Amino acid sequence: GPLKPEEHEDILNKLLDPELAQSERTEALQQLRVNYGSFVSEYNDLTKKMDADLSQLQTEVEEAVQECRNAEEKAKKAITDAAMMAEELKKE
Amino acid sequence: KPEEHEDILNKLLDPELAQSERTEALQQLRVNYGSFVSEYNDLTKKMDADLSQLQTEVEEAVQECRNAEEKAKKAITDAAMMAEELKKE
Amino acid sequence: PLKPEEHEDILNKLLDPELAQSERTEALQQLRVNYGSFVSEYNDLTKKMDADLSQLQTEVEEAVQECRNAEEKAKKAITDAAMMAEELKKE
Amino acid sequence: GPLKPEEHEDILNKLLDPELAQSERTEALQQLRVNYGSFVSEYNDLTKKMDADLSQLQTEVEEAVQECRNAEEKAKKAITDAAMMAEELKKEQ
Repeated sequence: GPLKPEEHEDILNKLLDPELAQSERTEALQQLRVNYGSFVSEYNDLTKKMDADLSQLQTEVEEAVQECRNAEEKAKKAITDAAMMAEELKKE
Repeated sequence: KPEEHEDILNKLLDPELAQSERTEALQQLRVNYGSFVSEYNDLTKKMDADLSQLQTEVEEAVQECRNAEEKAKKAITDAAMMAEELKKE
Repeated sequence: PLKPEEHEDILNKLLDPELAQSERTEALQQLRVNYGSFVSEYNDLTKKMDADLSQLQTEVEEAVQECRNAEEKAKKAITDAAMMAEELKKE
Repeated sequence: GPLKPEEHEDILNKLLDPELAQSERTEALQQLRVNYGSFVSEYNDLTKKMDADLSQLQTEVEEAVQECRNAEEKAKKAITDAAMMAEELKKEQ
């Protein structure tokens, strides 16, 4: 997978030799180009996935929030009906 | 009747009381008592039904709190699920 | 409390003009005790129910407040999740 | 690692030169060495913040769960109180 630090350092070390064969130089540069493009791509795939994850969590917690509003509304109806029952008994 | 009920009982104490005036006094206690027992039974029936309805309506709010728990627990499990999903890659 | 049929027997007993004064006074005292106690039971029943309805309102209002506190904690997680997305945009 | 893929490509194209002076070849590889170490640390901190964010959100939502259970039990006791009131009204009869 992605080049580890020590494995990445070995490539940079052999690229330091000016008399390195061109076939080996292009091969090492290709490894850096493929590894850097794959690592950048993986970084953007996690940034996008986390942003969508945080957005999905906000929508799911909001449905629990709205359910708390239903609890307050129904409980307040029992309060209103209890006061209505009190006024109803004093009318008679 | 509040105070006139004692006036009717005081008038019926007279053994001289005319039978027409005695029957009218006893019938006044007859209609008033039947009206009072009905209002009492209507009261004990109304408050028993009122408290039963309040239990049902407050229970509706209890269930909404349960639904809120279930929605929020789903967000907790989903958040934990998208945590192990990030470590898989 | 005196039942409607049992109350009718006392009224029919008082209808008798030949009834002795000892039983007539005792039958009227039977109606005076029954009525004053019946009115007292009715008023005390109304007073107790009004205190019950007022107490239930207070107890449910406190349950509403806990629902509000639960709502504000859940909304805080939404607000914190939103700033977590903005703080990951520090690129 | 703020090096965009086009900036990284120019360094690779520079290292392709066989006649490249040793000082320029050493400097170019030093840029990649520092940039790669800064990009791995940024990747590790990202995976660290993502796990800590999802853990803190679970904790805050669980705090909201415990209060919903508390509000549930408060209202359930009001139901029992309402039932105990109806039982006490019937006892006095």
